[PDB]
Amino acid sequence: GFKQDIATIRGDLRTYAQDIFLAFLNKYPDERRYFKNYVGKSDQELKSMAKFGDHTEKVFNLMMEVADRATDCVPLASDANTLVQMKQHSSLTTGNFEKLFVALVEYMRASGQSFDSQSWDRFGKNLVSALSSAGMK
Amino acid sequence: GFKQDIATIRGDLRTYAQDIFLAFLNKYPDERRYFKNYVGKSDQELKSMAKFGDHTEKVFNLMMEVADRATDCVPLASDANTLVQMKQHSSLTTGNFEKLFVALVEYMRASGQSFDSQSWDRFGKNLVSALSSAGMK
Ligand code: HEM
Ligand code: HEM
Ligand SMILES: Oc1ccc(F)cc1
Repeated sequence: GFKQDIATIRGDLRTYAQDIFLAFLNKYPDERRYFKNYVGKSDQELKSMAKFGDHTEKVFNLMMEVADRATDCVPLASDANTLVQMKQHSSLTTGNFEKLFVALVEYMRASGQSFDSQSWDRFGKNLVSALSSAGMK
Repeated sequence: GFKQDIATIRGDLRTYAQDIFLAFLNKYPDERRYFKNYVGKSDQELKSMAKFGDHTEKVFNLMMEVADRATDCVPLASDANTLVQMKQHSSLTTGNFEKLFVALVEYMRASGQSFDSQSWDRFGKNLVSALSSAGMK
């Protein structure tokens, strides 16, 4: 289930984080706009850029904490507030998050690993709703 | 073969019962709602709950009894009836059992141990047929 999935991802975090984020950027190429020095680079080029690995790990470290802190895939309001208020997220709207989670769920369904993809879909919806309540456009 | 597999499973019943049951829940996450005390728990979390170990072993002990009593992987009519009329199984349909056996067979095929997975598939199908003939929806 969802709780087990958090442990699965945490068990090989850097790999899942990079693979899911690349799935995101490749599925929504327009989204790469938000990521300066990621433009014009293949997957392998990105995976050799120390900054890409470091930042994507930090993203998924936090995402797993938000997931772990959730009840029935509904995140804490405080976690949503943090995601809205972070300076790094000043240019984002909830559509950006919707996209990330569509890609994540797709990645999970396509994988050999047994994820509860439906729970992740709900988590992404509930996170988006929480972002909206916290004031993201 | 099938009779040897019953011995393999019985020799380490705790471990196989937990393994296979978790494989079932993780493959079919919607099945977890039948086990309310297991909601929101990872695999390793479940393994430190007394009732999880006790329940799962009692399930697999009965399953192995039914398997041992079968002839050519066809269970007794009285055993199928027992499983249909159990108070704990009132809400169940044969689909729930079909799913358990799909998970069990998948687990056997993925394992490093030499199971007669086709016999288990036949047993599951014959058990489903026998549940149906015993009136399960
Ligand atoms: C639940 C989902 C998300 C979480 C938990 C999260 C978390 C984080 C964290 C921890 C950082 C800091 C990374 C660091 O400094 O090393 C970060 C930065 C950033 N995030 Fe998010 N993020 C999420 C979703 C998104 C989405 C959907 C987008 C845009 C499509 C986005 C865009 C950015 C940008 C532009 C930065 C700064 C640039 C960079 O780190 O290279 N984030 N995020
Ligand atoms: C051949 C397969 C099965 C056997 C031998 C079996 C056997 C058992 C046994 C012996 C118990 C009582 C455990 C105890 O004494 O505490 C039990 C309980 C229960 N069973 Fe089954 N079962 C089977 C399949 C299923 C399936 C497929 C489901 C649902 C998907 C299910 C749902 C339940 C539930 C909800 C309980 C009560 C909850 C619990 O004991 O924790 N069973 N089963
Ligand atoms: O540096 C990053 C990497 C991934 C992400 F989602 C946000 C910032």
